[PDB]
Amino acid sequence: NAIKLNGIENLKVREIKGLITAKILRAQEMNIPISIEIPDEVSSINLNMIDLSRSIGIILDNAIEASTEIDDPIIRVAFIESENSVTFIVMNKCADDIPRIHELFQESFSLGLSTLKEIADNADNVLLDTIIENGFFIQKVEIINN
Amino acid sequence: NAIKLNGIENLKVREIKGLITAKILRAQEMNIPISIEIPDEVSSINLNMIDLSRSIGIILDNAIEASTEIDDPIIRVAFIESENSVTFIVMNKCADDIPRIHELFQESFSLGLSTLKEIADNADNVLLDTIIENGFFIQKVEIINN
Repeated sequence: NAIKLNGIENLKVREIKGLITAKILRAQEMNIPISIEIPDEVSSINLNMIDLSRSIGIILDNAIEASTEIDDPIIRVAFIESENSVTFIVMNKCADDIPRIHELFQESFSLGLSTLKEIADNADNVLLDTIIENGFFIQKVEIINN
Repeated sequence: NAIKLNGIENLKVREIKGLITAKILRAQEMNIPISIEIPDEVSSINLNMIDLSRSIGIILDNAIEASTEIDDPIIRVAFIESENSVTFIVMNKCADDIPRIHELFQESFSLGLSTLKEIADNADNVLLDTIIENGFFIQKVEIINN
């Protein structure tokens, strides 16, 4: 195993805990090191449980799937509290394997990234970003409080 | 879609709700009808969140995977409250496709059924059963209160 715990107790949205636990253990089943970083307390997220669960599941599954052909994989998972939002961020090491990320897009839009996009498009408080940066694939959902 | 809701509001263990929701929607993504039956209120289960989440995830994934080659699939999911226990039951239609169930066992023991067995073996209040009956594969975890 390799699981780094960095504020797990700060996640106080109970309904997604089992989901996150299950995905983290799946990552481990497949020998992918995983980091969970929650710097501040997160006691509510302004997105309904259905879309929040689905988005978290898809994003973590994307990161796991994208990490299986990688030599020295790692997944970082974060929930970041801002003044007016909560951001869920997952990064996986893709190194130079851009084709793997392209494959993700190909499959989803030829129900992973497409479901995710549909949730974000239908919710005015939800911003979705996808970024390749410094050898990591980054999936980011910011969920605005107002 | 096809999701039959039969006591969803009776599940009051919040920590596994997102997990169950995510798996149900995955089943739907793959065009598998799903029934959720919770006849009585379930406000606690005497198994820690880690093993409970993992077991639910594995069992639902098993049922989904075992349903993909089936002509007219269906998954039934139940939480049953007894005097001294809670039973989590998942049934999927396997019809005559016993080889598919055999494949499940082959793969797990050559981390699905094996992880599940390990959880049950290590917990004296946890009983695991696996049954092929009337064209359904039935996975059953009874979790004793005492």
